[PDB]
Amino acid sequence: YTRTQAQHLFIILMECMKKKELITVFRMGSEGHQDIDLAILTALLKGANASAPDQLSLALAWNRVDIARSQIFIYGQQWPVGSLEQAMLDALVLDRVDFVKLLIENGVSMHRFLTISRLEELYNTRHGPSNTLYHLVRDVKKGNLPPDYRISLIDIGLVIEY
Amino acid sequence: ISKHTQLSPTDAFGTIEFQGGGHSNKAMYVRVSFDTKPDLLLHLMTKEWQLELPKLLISVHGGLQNFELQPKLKQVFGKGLIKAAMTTGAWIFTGGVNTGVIRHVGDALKDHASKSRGKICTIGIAPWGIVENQEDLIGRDVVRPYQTMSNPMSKLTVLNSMHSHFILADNGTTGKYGAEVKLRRQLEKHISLQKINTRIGQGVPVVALIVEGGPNVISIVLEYLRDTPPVPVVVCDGSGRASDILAFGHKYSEVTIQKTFTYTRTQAQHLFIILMECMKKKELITVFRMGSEGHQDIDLAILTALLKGANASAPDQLSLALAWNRVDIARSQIFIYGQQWPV
Repeated sequence: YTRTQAQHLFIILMECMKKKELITVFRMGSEGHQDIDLAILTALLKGANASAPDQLSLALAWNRVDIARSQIFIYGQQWPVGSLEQAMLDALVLDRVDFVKLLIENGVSMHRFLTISRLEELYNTRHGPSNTLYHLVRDVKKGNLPPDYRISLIDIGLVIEY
Repeated sequence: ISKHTQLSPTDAFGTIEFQGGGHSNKAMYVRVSFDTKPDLLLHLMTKEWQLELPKLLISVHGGLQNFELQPKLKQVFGKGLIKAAMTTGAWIFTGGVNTGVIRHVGDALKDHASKSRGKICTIGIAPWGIVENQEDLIGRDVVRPYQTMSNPMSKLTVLNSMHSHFILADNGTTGKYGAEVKLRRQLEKHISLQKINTRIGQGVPVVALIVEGGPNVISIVLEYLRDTPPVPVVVCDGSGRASDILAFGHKYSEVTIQKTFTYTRTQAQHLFIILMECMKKKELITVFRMGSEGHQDIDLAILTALLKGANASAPDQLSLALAWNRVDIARSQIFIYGQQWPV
């Protein structure tokens, strides 16, 4: 395939094979991960060599649930304190039902997670489908609403009462 | 020290509720000393918890290290155990703390409650000194929330959910096991002497299920096999532990140097004498292999162990199968070629 045995790329091939920690080969049915999409996605997780919160946030952004269920949530991942709460909040604002369900099933308690401040910030999020809350909160409070107004829980209570 | 502790009255019982688990489940609990008389505990379970006497007392033993079964094997084991404990009124004794085989039976319970009705009286006997939250359980006769999340560096363990009862045994220590083995064995001995509703004269049968195991598990198996009423023991081949050693020794029973796997104190220390004694009394041990032999179903394997292991007459087996409300067991195992039914 090259200029006889005189010319060879075997040394550089052995260097690449020395760096084989990141290469993820694929064989049709002879090994595990028979699916290309699983093979490509799992390469970015183990190849990142990052902490568990990074992998969870990435899988949350991709809107893939089975990837986080299978690769991330495994035996003794040693989740840092406060990471699961932030993951719950991020999955909550982005309208990811599967991730909320998975986090509830894996140790996160809704009674402890929810608080006044977190709900208050949850009511002013933007990373979701278009909603009709702002028109109601501008029609209930006064005739006019100043721009860039944080919707306090009293305003939402008045909206509910209306 | 030399067990110099205050024999104070109990101050922590009531009801717990697991928050953050897969499902919202409650479980009554009460902490008791290791020297509690088993009759009092049976009375507590009967009149103070509204539970009738069981028709089956499946006990589970295993190693305390959080091993992992190979896939497509824990599924059939869990389904068989669930079927055997659901179709017949059964009590499943277990360690209770979320470690080892207890985690697997908890997963098996969780993988049935989402598909079937009913309840399983999975009484758990766990040492009080190993619970990760020894506090937050002191409110007597009150509902106390409990968080199922645990940290690997906590040096303790969290009580497993889906265990819809609890019994806590304490001997003053903290962070050590071994304070409930005597309590569990005494409770099983007292239960097996109770009288079931049948008037022929048989007591509640007991069957010990062995998964994984350990060096002490061989000793407790020998203890089970040497009781005046012998207790049939069911093991599994696919565990890679003392149960796997028992399965390996089941073939070629009644080759010694093959026993060295660095699992004990070299070749200097060996439990081969005890293992060979247990293999000598292999009439009651009923091993299980996935598809390699007959009785591929765990529920069939457990139920058939109590029939042949009883060594009782045909009327006893028929009455037992009648009490369990299992028909195929009587059809296949009892009504067989020339049973010689008495007049």
